[PDB]
Amino acid sequence: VNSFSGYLKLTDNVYIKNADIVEEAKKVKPTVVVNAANVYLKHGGGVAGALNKATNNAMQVESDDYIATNGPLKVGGSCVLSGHNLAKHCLHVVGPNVNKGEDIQLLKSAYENFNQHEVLLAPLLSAGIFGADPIHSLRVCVDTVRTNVYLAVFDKNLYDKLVSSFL
Ligand SMILES: O=C(NCc1c(C(=O)O)[nH]c2ccccc12)c1ccc2[nH]c(O)nc2c1
Repeated sequence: VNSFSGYLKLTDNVYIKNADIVEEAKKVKPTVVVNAANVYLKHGGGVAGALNKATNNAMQVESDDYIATNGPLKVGGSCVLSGHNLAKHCLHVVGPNVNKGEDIQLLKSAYENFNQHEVLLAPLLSAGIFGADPIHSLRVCVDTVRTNVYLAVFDKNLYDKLVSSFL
């Protein structure tokens, strides 16, 4: 038993809700919140900009030190950093950005990072300003992640479409 509430169950291990991931994280304080990161951990917009803003820019400060030490992530890769006031940990995961021409097949590799964590609160990778089809992202999620994932979908219209079209 965990503290996630109001989720619709899609499969044995995948759950979904129309919610702002920032507010969901603030209330649940999950062990892991996933950020929709880029390889530079520059948290300007989308989910990343919103999560970072909620940490009063502490996420960005920590991220800049990480990059200065380690260099950029790989597309499809991840790193574990602090969750600040939102979670114990933040798993920064880089899905391919279609608006940069990155290979969509890397979306499966991105979701594989979730399997290193028993339970996660996460957005749909490569959705929103990353330009991929969210219906496809949900399918890859369900077919790749084996650990327990609670997906927060900000837009109510998209949430309804994702549920109604789910196979
Ligand atoms: O951009 C937001 N969601 C779109 C999105 C999702 C998703 O929703 O599944 N996944 C992504 C991955 C990369 C880029 C964008 C997205 C968002 C989230 C919380 C907010 N809170 C607030 O005040 N504004 C917000 C905007």
